[PDB]
Amino acid sequence: VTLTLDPDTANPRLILSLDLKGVRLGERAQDLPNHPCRFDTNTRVLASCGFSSGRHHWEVEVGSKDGWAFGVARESVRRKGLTPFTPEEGVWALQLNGGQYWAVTSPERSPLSCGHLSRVRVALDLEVGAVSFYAVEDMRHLYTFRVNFQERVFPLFSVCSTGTYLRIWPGGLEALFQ
Amino acid sequence: VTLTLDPDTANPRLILSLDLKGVRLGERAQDLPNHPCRFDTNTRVLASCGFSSGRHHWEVEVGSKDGWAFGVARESVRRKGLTPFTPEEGVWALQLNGGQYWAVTSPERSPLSCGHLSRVRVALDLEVGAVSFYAVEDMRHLYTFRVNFQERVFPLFSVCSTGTYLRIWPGGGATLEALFQ
Repeated sequence: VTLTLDPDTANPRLILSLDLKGVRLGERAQDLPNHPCRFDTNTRVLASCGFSSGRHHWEVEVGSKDGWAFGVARESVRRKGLTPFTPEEGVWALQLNGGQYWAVTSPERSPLSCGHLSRVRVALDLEVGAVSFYAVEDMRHLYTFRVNFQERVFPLFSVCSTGTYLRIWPGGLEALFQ
Repeated sequence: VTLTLDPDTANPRLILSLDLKGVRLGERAQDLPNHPCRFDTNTRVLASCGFSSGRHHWEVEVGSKDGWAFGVARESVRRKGLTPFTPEEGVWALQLNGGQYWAVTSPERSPLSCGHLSRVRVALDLEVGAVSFYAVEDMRHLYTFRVNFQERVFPLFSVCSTGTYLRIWPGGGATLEALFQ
């Protein structure tokens, strides 16, 4: 079965698509049951399935404008209260913010060298300890985080502004410097 | 046919552009004639054209810094003395203040997680009773006030600090944006 988004993790301001494969930010909080896995402040949602071993691919269709971040998270990522969006919190992600694409390193983010992004392939390797991101149009390498994950790892999605979105699929300006 | 700011309504601290499309806050009050229509304390200005029926669109280019608010006002909005900037006083507006975008509801404003704004389309519908705001780059919906307007309604603009501006176009902070990521 393909990955879907887990409604029990979803921040109540998010709207998950009917097919549970897309996420955007709504204008009001839904009245959802309190759940210990639910992100109650940060605008995050996990996939239905997490991985403790092996190699795993999925793809992410990304909105053209600011507000999204996605990647993977350790299962122990904190759900309760306002939390930082940083590798220290067990989140390893790409982000579109300020009109720029970033790998969310810390304390400073790392700007990506890439064209406009539309579809990104995520390659999670729990045997080696890495998560890698590729732009599908030309298979350009965007970023690799090397991490000894040491627990179960979940696909992670976040949308903190309206006017953008993320959608999950099965696997399969640099010109300023001219 | 296209909207222009009305200098006789403008608070004397405001500076209007020559083409009457833009407004910012000056550093001194101009010596302008008293008129019952002039906002003498709040930093407001209306367009010269108001609407008692029909549907009407215009667009507003907005500065990136705090200090502006814009939308529509009922004609009877109070002009004299310090007045509240609230729907009860007949103003229905978006605002950039404290690094956040707001729909100016009352008693508490409504924070908008809309991302950065550059230009906003205002859709005034006096036939159904609504005023709606959209970000022009994708027309994402920002806010709608549903109001049984009972009088003539005017485009409204306010700028209460220097370093920002509003500008009318024809109908056709930064790192707090991702705080909740």
